[PDB]
Amino acid sequence: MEPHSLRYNLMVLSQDGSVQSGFLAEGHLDGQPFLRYDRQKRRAKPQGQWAEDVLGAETWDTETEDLTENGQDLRRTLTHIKDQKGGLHSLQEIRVCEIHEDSSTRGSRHFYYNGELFLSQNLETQESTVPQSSRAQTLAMNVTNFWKEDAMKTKTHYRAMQADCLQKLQRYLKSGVAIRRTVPPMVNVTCSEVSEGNITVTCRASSFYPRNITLTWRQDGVSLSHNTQQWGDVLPDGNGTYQTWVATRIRQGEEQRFTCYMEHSGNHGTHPVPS
Repeated sequence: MEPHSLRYNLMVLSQDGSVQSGFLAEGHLDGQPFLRYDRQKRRAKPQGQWAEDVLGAETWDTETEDLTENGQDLRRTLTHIKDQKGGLHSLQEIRVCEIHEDSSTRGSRHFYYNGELFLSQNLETQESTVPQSSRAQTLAMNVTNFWKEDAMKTKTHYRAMQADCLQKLQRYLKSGVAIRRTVPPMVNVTCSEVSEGNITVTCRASSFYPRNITLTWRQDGVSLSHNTQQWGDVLPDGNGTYQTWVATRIRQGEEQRFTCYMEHSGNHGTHPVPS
């Protein structure tokens, strides 16, 4: 429905015509922050005891080594992007990892210069996408030429980049840093619009995380034709969790035949119509 992802936000800058040392960086897992680089103490640190109490130094050592390498390359591309130039200059790289359900993966790398995109790389196919802008094409052409020669891009060491956060993504999911935020949905079935030989039944799942959920009514066991029911967007219900519902109209007296089948986070549950 929505896959697992590992995102990093890297940034280098220069405030007076001199690229500042180090860099800035953020790591988010499935939408949530877990890493934050300390430019001064030169360490990758957790963004909470949550990440602090689950991840060990082995992880922070690795992320610190990796990100630092990242920072050198970025600072080097920036030096090049200006020729001397002066004043403010900024270069950010958003890199993302994705694992879907079919186990197919995705991976991208986006580069912004002074607040504007100018290059995107699909790490799974290695094709790049430059915005159809003049200034953005000049940039892309320079930065890419510069990468192939005196090569701090190097081959498909990019294909390794993809396998790298992917391995980390899998590792972090395994460590559980993301599963602790799991909240099984509160189920609640309601009978409404009681009327002319009819009565509506509504299955409401609320206060649950993550967002991926499946809900459907069943007549004696079979899923109702996708139409004969009405679903609601998966709206943010409350305080970080989500909510949604499905409904369908039935004939008064045959409540026993209907059940609401739900699936959330690998957990399948069955809910009957109220008495």
